[PDB]
This record gives sequence, structure tokens and C-alpha cells, in this order.
Amino acid sequence: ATPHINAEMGDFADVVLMPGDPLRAKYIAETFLEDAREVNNVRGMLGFTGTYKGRKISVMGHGMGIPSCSIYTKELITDFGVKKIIRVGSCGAVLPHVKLRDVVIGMGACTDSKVNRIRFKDHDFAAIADFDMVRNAVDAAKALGIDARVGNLFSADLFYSPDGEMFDVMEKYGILGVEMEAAGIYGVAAEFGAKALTICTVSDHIRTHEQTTAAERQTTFNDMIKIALESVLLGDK
Amino acid sequence: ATPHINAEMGDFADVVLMPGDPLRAKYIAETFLEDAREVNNVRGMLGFTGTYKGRKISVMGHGMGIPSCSIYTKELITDFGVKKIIRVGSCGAVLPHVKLRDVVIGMGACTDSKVNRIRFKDHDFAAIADFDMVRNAVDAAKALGIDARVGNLFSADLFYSPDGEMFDVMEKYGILGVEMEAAGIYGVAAEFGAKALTICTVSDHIRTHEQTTAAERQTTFNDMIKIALESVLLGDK
Amino acid sequence: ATPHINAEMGDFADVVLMPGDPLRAKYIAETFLEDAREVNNVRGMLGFTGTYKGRKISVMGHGMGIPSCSIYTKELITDFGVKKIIRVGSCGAVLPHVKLRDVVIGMGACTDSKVNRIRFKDHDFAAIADFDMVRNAVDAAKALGIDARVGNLFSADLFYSPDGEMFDVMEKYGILGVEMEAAGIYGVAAEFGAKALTICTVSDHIRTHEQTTAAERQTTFNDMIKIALESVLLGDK
Amino acid sequence: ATPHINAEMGDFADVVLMPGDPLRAKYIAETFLEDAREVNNVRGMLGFTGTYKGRKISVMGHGMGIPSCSIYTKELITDFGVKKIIRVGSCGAVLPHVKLRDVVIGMGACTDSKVNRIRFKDHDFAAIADFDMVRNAVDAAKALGIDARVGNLFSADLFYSPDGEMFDVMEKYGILGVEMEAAGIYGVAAEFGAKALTICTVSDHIRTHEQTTAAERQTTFNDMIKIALESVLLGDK
Amino acid sequence: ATPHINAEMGDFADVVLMPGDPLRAKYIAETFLEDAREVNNVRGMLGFTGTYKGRKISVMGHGMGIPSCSIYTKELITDFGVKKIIRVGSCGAVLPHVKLRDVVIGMGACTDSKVNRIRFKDHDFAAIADFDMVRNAVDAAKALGIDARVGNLFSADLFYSPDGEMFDVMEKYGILGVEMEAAGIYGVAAEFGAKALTICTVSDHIRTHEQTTAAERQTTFNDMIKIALESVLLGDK
Amino acid sequence: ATPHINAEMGDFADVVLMPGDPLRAKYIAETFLEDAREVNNVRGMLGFTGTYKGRKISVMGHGMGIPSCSIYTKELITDFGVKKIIRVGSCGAVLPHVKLRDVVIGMGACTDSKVNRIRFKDHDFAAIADFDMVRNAVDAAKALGIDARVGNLFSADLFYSPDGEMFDVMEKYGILGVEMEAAGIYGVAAEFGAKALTICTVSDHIRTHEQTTAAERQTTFNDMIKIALESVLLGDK
Repeated sequence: ATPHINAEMGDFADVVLMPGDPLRAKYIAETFLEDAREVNNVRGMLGFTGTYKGRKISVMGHGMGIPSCSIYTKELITDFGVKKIIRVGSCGAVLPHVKLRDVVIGMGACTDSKVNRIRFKDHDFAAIADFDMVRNAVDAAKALGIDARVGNLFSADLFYSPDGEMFDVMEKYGILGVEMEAAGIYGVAAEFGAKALTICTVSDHIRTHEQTTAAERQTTFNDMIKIALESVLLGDK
Repeated sequence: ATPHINAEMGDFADVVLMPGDPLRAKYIAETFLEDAREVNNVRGMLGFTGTYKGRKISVMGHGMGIPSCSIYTKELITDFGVKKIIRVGSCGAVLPHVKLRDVVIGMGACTDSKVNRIRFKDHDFAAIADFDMVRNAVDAAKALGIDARVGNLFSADLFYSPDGEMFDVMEKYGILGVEMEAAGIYGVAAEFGAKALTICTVSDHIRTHEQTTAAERQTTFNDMIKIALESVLLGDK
Repeated sequence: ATPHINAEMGDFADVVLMPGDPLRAKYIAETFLEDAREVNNVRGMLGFTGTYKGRKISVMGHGMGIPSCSIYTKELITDFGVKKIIRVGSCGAVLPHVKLRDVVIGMGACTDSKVNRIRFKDHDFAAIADFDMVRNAVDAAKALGIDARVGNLFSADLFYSPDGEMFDVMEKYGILGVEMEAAGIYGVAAEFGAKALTICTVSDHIRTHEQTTAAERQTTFNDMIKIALESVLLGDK
Repeated sequence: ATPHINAEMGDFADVVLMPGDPLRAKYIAETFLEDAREVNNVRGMLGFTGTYKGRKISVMGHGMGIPSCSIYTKELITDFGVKKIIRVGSCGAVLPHVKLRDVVIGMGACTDSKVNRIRFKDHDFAAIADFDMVRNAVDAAKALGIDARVGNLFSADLFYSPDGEMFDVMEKYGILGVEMEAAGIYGVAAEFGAKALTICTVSDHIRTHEQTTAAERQTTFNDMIKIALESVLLGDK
Repeated sequence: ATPHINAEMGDFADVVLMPGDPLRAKYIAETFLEDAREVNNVRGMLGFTGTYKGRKISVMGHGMGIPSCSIYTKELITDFGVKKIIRVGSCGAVLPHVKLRDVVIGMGACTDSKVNRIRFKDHDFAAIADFDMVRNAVDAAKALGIDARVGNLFSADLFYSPDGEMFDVMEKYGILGVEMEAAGIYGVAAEFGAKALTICTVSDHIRTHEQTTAAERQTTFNDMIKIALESVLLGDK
Repeated sequence: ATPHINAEMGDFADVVLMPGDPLRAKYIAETFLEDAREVNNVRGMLGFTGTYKGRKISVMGHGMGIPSCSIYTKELITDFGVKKIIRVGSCGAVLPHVKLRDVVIGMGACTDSKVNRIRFKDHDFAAIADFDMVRNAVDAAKALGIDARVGNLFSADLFYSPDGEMFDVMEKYGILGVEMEAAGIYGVAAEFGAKALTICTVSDHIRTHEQTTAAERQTTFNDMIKIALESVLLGDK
């Protein structure tokens, strides 16, 4: 048991899906996992473990922002023997072509956070996902007939940024989705010799103001979940 | 209502106490507040509104990390018109003369975060609480006969920092407690013309490696909570 | 004796008022103190020691800029046993509500200097004043029936700044007054274990170009001196 | 003709392989291409255009360091209609497992340069490559019976770095190869809306001091070239 | 006039020698200048104007630190028509082969201040002096039988730096002397279109804490002054 | 020998002229040096050694950009014991009163590179040339009836910079010419205890938008070269 997780070695599978919203974890467990059981409730950060098509899988919320997900991802990796973290979160789009509910896969994640520079002697650490995991998710998407762009995400610390001119910079460099965790998790994985990946469903458009409801983000982003779950299986061959 | 808070204007009092742990908020509502109604539960971040000694106050979690509490505190202000925000959390101690269970008041807050440098053209912004609230707290604590050191906290991004040397740096410059939210909440209060205060309870000592027993653990938070509430009544007079 | 102060331990009281102008210090010694004697004249930085209402007290110029005042405060603290340092000077205003002639107490000091990032491993150090001293001054002014604002100041390295766009930032985050020492003194205070406080007099508005007349800056400068000395008395009791 | 390339639109294929050494571009052009004709000789930066199994392809040196390849890539992209750029250079290894002559594909590119922070308002831009291009190499390799790790590269501004300690940090975060261009080329790629990729052959080992000769780096890094030319074919289908 | 200099156009010559210590300016005026009249005494910053071998010349202290001397230099160029500024002070030594009493001329000036970064959009501004003035002082020293070292000075914001390792750095890259103003002054010169030079005399060795006896103090100080005044003469030709 | 230079100690003179263009090195050798022989050819970076008026002298390309020339100059020093290095290149003007075909000499070089911040614990290192070397050049120029400007250059990483307002900052702070190497070569000379100098001919005026026709563009390169060489002859004395 860790300072933030009240579970024991074995309570989690070697692969863990993580949305920022614990209630979405609860959802993924109830509708996509089999015989799922709650293995954590500390700080209301629900974590579940069940099976998907026979394979043992875990899904746990990681909270919002880099600092939050960094705490959970490390504890899992170092104290629960977790090898693969798959973040199934929500993001905002700045590109005109990116439509609502679109699924983006971030092989790389930019950030305005300072965590990685602290790790990397104030240099540019290119926070990237495990390649095999990216290809797994693209392959899984192809089989499910679900469109999915691969590229850069943006992991911001400020959901309410005082710098609106930054959104124009992101769009110019092709940032697919703006979130708050990707780069944080990728840095953690690199630091502790684990493997990670982020898959996001566009929940809101930054330019047009199109938005999904808080309830919709919680229980209606199915494409994201099954792409992720199916990619887990592909990565077992 | 926002994507992170499912409530409407009037649902929150003009003063909000915020732990990082939502379950702590729930505890407070039941223990200290009277006639509490749950005003939010999105993402499991429980928020309640009741009355303390006839005074309308709200308690609600803000999650772990600057990015996390920045969202909630910002929205509570702009979207729910909240005047004062009193964070009630736990902190680590680096100073030998800083004992366990001690109550620290952060008139200022240091941080390795980059959020304020973003706001402030990459200069040194002094994340500071509202003096009046600081004074309101000091006095309320004195009325309850509870020692309360006032000084600098440290809001870290990485609860698991790669830089062990930094704790020594913190101690050198007299940091009272180490946490993950203060510098951010204050940064938001500054940006949106609100008032914020952070009170903490030394839950563990980094040097001695002490930790809080569940019994004397929730007996101390009671004092911190009481101080936070009583301080409000003072600033009301 | 130090390379910058020709005096020996005992020559200075344990509290020292510091104006930027040595000539000002001479004025303070001769009109607010009794039996005041000169204790330093090196480089022209006049230092004096006398009594105020029976209380041993020193006053000495600290020169212009963070680098300057840092040299003096450091020496005062390590070589002359000083415990409290009260800087008193003028400042500019950017906030519309902050009026000329107003007295501002910097409980926190922002800055575009790099001295503290040098101290604090390139992270954010909230350069704060001693709480007790801040409160002492607040009460002292209240006695003399003078309203006083408590908040952030800005310590600028360049009196003639090329970055005019920076003042809008200062305003956006409630910087009460602009001067050139506060953050430097607080940083030194923290580094060597002493207590400091800066009280300023809004002598002009940086935008409206409005200034206070000669008779005015002198009148409220005297008020500032009375607040400074009276506050030292509260701290004693 | 551009300020660095004495050629006209059409002289370059829509895809260009680029080594740092022009002589290796000459080698490539002479041993892997048909009907290869020199299309650029300016500054001795040789460029060629021929065919590989029907596919029209050009090869050209980009020079050493980010600033150099930044020029050539930018010019080729914005004045010659190049869509894909495949760097095929050398690199040093910090990981014990990564041995001399190993082939590494850089899906990401770390850097200690400042060019990307300049592009990205001083934030962390994850300098990544085009996924399809990455997958094209990985798949081409498997069919050529050539092992190839996919991960991060490190684009250094100083081949002779005064901070040897940094190598340890690179190794900690799994940096596969150490070179001088990738992060830069990716920045040019993203900025001007083009697709790029870097493949390197470990020419020297940083810890064991194993190394290749100039002649070997110039004419014996073949796996690299084969994997590249094949990937281009894969991406056309 | 200005808030820092009580004078009008014509009071100062177009060339202004500047020590940091006002008393040193008073000494210079008395022992080197004919018919000297005090032109400024604000904040004790004694400034004088007289002649030297027929040449009209002013002398005036600049105070300690970049922020301080930045005010006086700025005002001298824009408000008093000054065209050349020669700072003459003392520096510490970090190189073993650099001796006490030795004269150092800074063609360049390093620093740990941010003033120049603020000016040059956070890039590296090479704080240099006027070549001719550098040459003048060199030639002037030759005619006086003094060998003068020409190179980089370092301008520290903290006379009492907590970064002891930085000296090893300065020594590594050939810093001749260590003072607190040169960089600042050159920046102003470049900002307001004037010419400036710093001449120092190694007063002590930062390594061994060896200080030049009070004897050769003014002995070499006089030398430094002769060199400067005579250089001005070489310039007029 | 080195991976970049196929030569042995003695092959190079103790002074090396360096153009960016290897084709220029070949040109210089063939037209100014006698008994010239090719000493390098790795990566096409041509190098030659011969005699100018009996004096043994080398010339060799250094490629484009700081990271490029940094490799060659360092190796010339440590591996081939080179005492002096004179970069000869072209530059763009931002100052109106600086005309085309002018000879500018950087006694200092600014830069938006991060190399020197790395070397210099993230502070400002004044990238300066060797004074006597600068003087030799100035004097040799006067002998050729050429007037030469001594001042700051700007070494840029991005020949195609995303920042247009930067040229106005260069003009505001007096930059004479804009090139891409000086600051780098000056950092290396500082690090390894050698002497360097950059002499530049204005080939482009960014303001008036003129360019050099081949007819003029070479007669100006001959003058710059004639200067550098004669400069060496003076350097010997």
C-alpha cells in the first residue's frame, strides 16, 4: 500500500487504463470489464480490476493535471509492478479539421509544465509514448473501424490560461489535442523504466466553442475505451 | 455549471474551505457544518454547502496539485462568485524545530511550478495569501489556544522529486511546510481579484521520517478546520 | 568592521531603519531620535544609532538597488547582530484604486531580479516579510489613524525600464507598489535568519504620470517614519 | 534557386534522404541510386537525384548541427516541394545495450538547443517525427532482417560538452543515440507542415570508447540506407 | 534636473569618470582636477566638474550594484549630454596568474544579472565597451609603465554569493576581474547610444582572500585614475 | 586525427582562417597562400596549409552555425595546438548608417544560442574576441586604406527566424552585423584557452534590402582576407 493507494501488490494488473475522472474509471469497469472489483477508494480516486476477453486489466482515475497523475503513475509502477499505463482522457482541439468526439493518439506530448526540465537539467526532453503501444492503438482502431490521428498533444498546467496567444502556436505546430497529463505521465514512465501512452477523445473545441457535457465525458466516450482495451490485447503477442 | 462543477450560482457560499481530499470535505460537512447539501460531485470532487454558527460556508475538494486546484478555485470565483478561499491541507516538515501536528499558516508560498512565471512574464511573483485572512487565522487559533507559525510554504509539482538536495535548500530558507497547492491557489486569487489562504497540518516530518496515526491524525485536522472556520467569523465582524 | 561599514559589534541596535538615501537617514537620526551618534560614514552611507522613547534604535541608508541594500543588510545581520530590518521608501502605483500618498506594506515582494533564483535553485521563492513586523506596522499606523494596504510590492532592477508592457502585468496581479529593494532584503533576511519589512509611500502613478508635491512626499515620509518606529515598540511588547 | 541550393523546382524528389556528410550523400547516390545526377554543389553540400526501384529519390547532406540542417530542410520544404525528409546520420550510444553499428529510429528528439523554445514561446515542444514514416522504417527493417530500436534521440548543440554528467541523465531516460540534428529537423518539419524522420547508425560508444573511422561512417553505414529507401516505398502505398 | 542628480545641462563634461564610492570621486576631484566644483550631492552621491591638463572633465560616484549605476549612467547620457563614461573601481581575482595591484580593462563584461536579458529579449547580449576607449586606456597605461590586462569582467549582483562554485566557472573561462557594475553600465551605453569603459585594479584574490595593503591601495588607485584621465586625452585626438 | 579532421599535429599552422564555405577555403589557399597543400577533406570541409609572405598559415571551412564551427575550432585547438583562429564571413546589417561592403569586427558577439549559458551556469557570458587580435585587424585595415567597425555581432541559430521584431532589438542595441558563428567560436576560445576573432563583410542590408553582385561580392572578400592575413603578420611583431 502506497501513500495514495490503499491496495496490495497483485491488486492491480500489469496494465492500467487511467482517465482523469475516477467516475469514468468506474464506468469503464462496469461496462467494459468483467467481474471488476474496486481495489482503491482513497481520495475518491476509484481504481478497479477485472478482466477483458479473459485478460486481467485494471482501470483507475489519476486526477487532473500533471502533478496528480505523476503521483499515481509512479506508485503503480514502483509499488504495484505495473508495466503499461494507458491514459484514456479528454482533450480540447485547436485545429479546424479536428472535430468533436474525435480520437487522437499522442505519440508525443508537449507541455508548459516545468517537471521534465527538472528531470532533464533544464533541457528539452521530448516526452514520447512507447512506440509499440502507439502502433497497438492504431491497429486496434483500424480493426474497430474508428478514425484516429497520431501526433502531438499539449499537456498544460493551466486549464484557464492567461495566454490565449499560445493556442495559435499549438495549432501552427499541429497539436492535435490540448490536455493536462500526457507529458507528465510520459516523463514518469521514462524515469522509472515503464511504458505509457495517451488516447484522448475531443470533448471540446477551443476555436468554435463546441462542447460535450460533464456527463457525456463520463459515460459516452466509448470509442476511446475499446481502442485502448483492444490495444492491450494486441500488445500481448 | 462548468465541466468540473455541476452547480449553479448561489449553490456555494462566498467562502469555501478546500481540502485536497474530497472525502475530507465530506467529513467536514458532516462534522462541522449544519444542514449541508451536496452542491457538487462531478469527477468525485465532493462539495457541500451548510452553515457554521449561522454563517453560510461551503467545503469542497480541489484535488492534488497546482493544475488541479487552479481549475476549481478559478471557477468558484468567476462562475460562483466566491470571495474567500481557505485551503486546509497537510504538509511535510523540513525544519527540526517544526514539530508533528503543528499548524502552519502560509502568508507566502514557494514553488518549483512554472504557472506564475507564465502569468508574470517569467519574473518572480510572490504567491502570497490575503493579509486579513492570515490575521483572521492567527487570532482564531490564539482564541482556541493553538500555536500557529506564519511563514513560507512550498508548493511542489513532483511529490516524488528527483532532486533530494532541494529539501536542504527549503530548510535553509525557513520553509515551514511542504505541499502541492498553495502557490497556485494564491496565483489564481491574484489573477481574478479574490482572496486566498492556506493552512496546513504537519502530517509527516521529512527529516525524522515520522507519520500521523489515524486517531491523532483526524484530531488535528479538526483543529485546523475549526481555526479556518472561526477565522471566517472574525473577518466577518 | 566590514569593507562597507566602519563600525564594531554593539554600534548598531538590534533593529535598523533603512531609507535608500543616507541623507534621509541623517534626517531621521536628528529629528526622530535622541542622542543619535554616527556609527558609519563609509562610501557616504550614513549610519546612526540613538534612542526612540527609550528604545535603542539605528538608522542607515542602504543605497539604490537590490545588490546595494543586500550588501548592507547582510553585513548588519552577520557582523553586527541585527535582528530586525525595516526598509522605508517611496513607490509607484499601477492599480487604479491605489492612490498617491497611500502607505503600502509589502508582506510580499515580487522582482525581475535573479538573486533569489540563484538562492532557491532557480525555483520560485516567495520573498516575504516577517508576519509580526507586518502586523506591528499595521497596528502602529492604525493608532496614528492611517489606513494601510498590505500586499505585494515589485522590486525592479531597472528604474528606467525598457519593458513598459510589464506594468500591465503588475496591475493584473495586484502589485500595490513599485520600488527597488524589498525582494532583495527579504531574500537576505531568509538566507541569514533575520526578519525584515518594507513600508512604502505611493509617491506617483506610473501611468497617469501624476506625482505628489515636494511638501507631500516629505509629510507622508515622516508618517512612514512614525509608523516604523512605533511598530518597533509593539514588537518589543 | 535558394540562398544555399543552386537548383530549380523539380530537381528534388518529393522525398529526400539527408546525412550530415555530403560525401555520404555521394556514396548513397552512387551505390543505391540509378541515373543519379548531382543537383547541388553549393558550399560543397552535395545533393543528388536518381531512382530506387522506380521511385524517384534525392539525397543531400545537411551539414552538422541544428542550425545547418535547419537551413537546408527549410529551403527544401518551402522552395522545392519536399514532403518527406529522412535524416540518415551517425550517433553515439550511452546505453550499454546499444552497441556499435546498431540502427536506431528516433520517434522523438531531445535537445539542449534553444531553437524550439524560441518557436514555442519558451515551452516544451515534443520534437517528434511522422508516425507513418516511423512505422515505415520499422516495417522495412523487419523485412530486411535488421534489428532497430525505436525511441528518443538527443540533438546536441555541443559535440564536445563541458557537462559530462549530462550523459548519465540521457542514459537514465533511455536516449538511444546522441546526435545533433533530429530535434531541429522535426522543428522545421512541424513549423512548415512537412513530414520527417531520423535514422542513425551508432558510430561510436560514449562509455566503452568503441568507435568507427571517418571512412567507415562515410561508406559502410548501409543498413541505415536500405531501411530508409524501403520505407519510402512502403509509405507510397 | 533629475530625482537622483541636482544639476542642469552644462554642469557635467561630456566625459565622466565614475567610481562607486562618492568619497573616491571627491578624492579624484581634489588631487587630479583643477578648479573643481561640486555639481551634485544628492543622496550623498558626490559629483564634481573641473579640468585636467586643459580638458573639461567630470567625476562622480555611481553607487554599488548594476541597478544603482544604471540610474546615474542613464541620466548622464539623456539629461546631461554625456558621451563617454569611464568607470574606475576595484575587482576580485579568480585566475592564479592574475596578481593584486594589476590593472584590468574589461572589453567585455559577464554578469548574473537579468537586466540585459530583459533588454535583449532573453537572449545573450555581449555587454561590451567602446573599442577606442579600450584602446585609449591600453595606450595610456603603456606610456605610464603599466601592463594592462584586457578581457572579460564579471558583474555580480551579490557581493556575498551563496554560489561558491561559480568562481571555478569564472576562472575556467578566463574572467580577469570580479566587480558589480561593468555589465550594467555597458547595457545602458548600448541602450541610450553612448560609449562606456570599465578599468579595475585587482584589490584582492577571491581564492586566498589576500588584500592589498592600505598602502598600495591609493598607490594603484592613483595609477588607475591617471590611466583613465590620460586615455580621455588620447581620445580627444 | 579526429572523426572530422583527417590530419596530424603539425599539418595546421598555429593560426587558422575559417570561412563557413569550404569552397572559399580552397579559393583563399589558391590565391593568397604559396606552397599550399590540402590537409583535410572529411565531410567535404576542405582545409589547407601554406605560407603567406613566408608566414605559415592555414585556412579551412567551419560549416554553418555555432554547433558546426564549435566542433572544428575545438579540435583545431586541443588536437592540433592552434593558437589563433580568425573567422572570415559575411553578415547582414540592421543599422542604417552601416553600409554594404563594410568591414565589421566583433570584439563581442551576441547570440540566441544556449551554448554559453550551458558553459556559464546559465548566466550571461560576454562572448568576446582577443583584444590584441582585434587591434591587429583594425591596424592592418588602416594600412589597407580600409575603415573597419569594431562592435557587436549577432550569432543566430535560425537563418530563418520566426521572430521579426528581433532585428529592431539588434538595431536598438547597436549590433553591427548579423551572422551565425562568432559567439560560438568565442565560447570555445574561452573554454580551451585560445584566441579567436571574427571579421565580417556586410553582404546584405536587412533594412534597405540590398545584396552583393558577384562582381563586388568577391572584391570585398579579398579585402577581408587581405586584412586577416596582414593582421596575423602584425600579431607576430
